[PDB]
Amino acid sequence: GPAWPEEKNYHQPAILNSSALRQIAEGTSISEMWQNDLQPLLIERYPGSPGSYAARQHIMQRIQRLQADWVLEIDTFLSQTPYGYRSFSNIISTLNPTAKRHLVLACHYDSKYFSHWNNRVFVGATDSAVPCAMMLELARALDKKLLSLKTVSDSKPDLSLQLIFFDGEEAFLHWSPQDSLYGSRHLAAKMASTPHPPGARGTSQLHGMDLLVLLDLIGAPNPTFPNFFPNSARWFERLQAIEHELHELGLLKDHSLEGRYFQNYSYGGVIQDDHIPFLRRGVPVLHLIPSPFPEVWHTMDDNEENLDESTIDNLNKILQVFVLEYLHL
Ligand SMILES: [Zn+2]
Ligand SMILES: [Zn+2]
Ligand SMILES: [Zn+2]
Ligand SMILES: [Zn+2]
Ligand SMILES: [Zn+2]
Repeated sequence: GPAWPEEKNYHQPAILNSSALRQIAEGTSISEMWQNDLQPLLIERYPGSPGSYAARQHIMQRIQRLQADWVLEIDTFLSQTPYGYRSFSNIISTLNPTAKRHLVLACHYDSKYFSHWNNRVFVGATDSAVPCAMMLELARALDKKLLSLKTVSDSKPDLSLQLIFFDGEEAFLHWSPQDSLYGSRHLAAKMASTPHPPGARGTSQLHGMDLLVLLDLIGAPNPTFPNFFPNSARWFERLQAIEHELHELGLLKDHSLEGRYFQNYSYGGVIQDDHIPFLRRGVPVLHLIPSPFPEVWHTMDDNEENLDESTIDNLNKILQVFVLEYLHL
């Protein structure tokens, strides 16, 4: 009904039991993600570079090989930058494009532009090659479950899944209102002015975004994710509960509840990131960015060598469980 944009306010998860939690933990592979999804992305890939094209092709190819009915769209646009007009390309991967509601996971796939120093190149391992690879691994690990979302004569889902890989999150020169968030600013405005579902008189694609889960700066040891917003606080609590359950079942590695990732801790300030253009239009956001930022932030040391594989593996399991429970799969 025309209250369908309010359904997100009443939506509850379908909780997984212990057996299912073990199955999900066993179904993801950090080493396969590392070799097949993460390492091809550990390249210079600022917007418009050859590496940006190679990264986009890799992301699309890894989604395209899956059995689930992903619809891939490239959102290419022109923007002014400190280096003049440039082209950018957001990547969107949607299951059930005409379903009214989607849970949305997102990160940025560009890497910040820097000069090279003594044969060193910035590859943004935490920022955000690892979030990209986590999203690809979730699509792979959950592929057989997500296949059941596919629209047939028997069933068409109200609620499905979408992935967004933003281009141009980073400033080209100096972080500023004109030099930042190129892809997310563009895509939020575009979705805000696109009727959804097709044929709708008065609702946009933005109204169908149940929840935007934004991964950024993930892969360093001991991350702490604050609970940022009152309208996603209850979903933050579900992340806490999932971390705690997986912990008690012995399904996490190198993990203590004293140093857990999702603490009883909120953050009143603003973190400027790709969620802001969505947040400012009323989309609920779960912002999975650590506070403080990793010490390697925007340095040449944000590389593969300094990633913490167990932390990523643990967060893969938590995120996959969260997504299945949200979608009732
Ligand atoms: Zn566009
Ligand atoms: Zn370069
Ligand atoms: Zn960054
Ligand atoms: Zn306990
Ligand atoms: Zn261990």
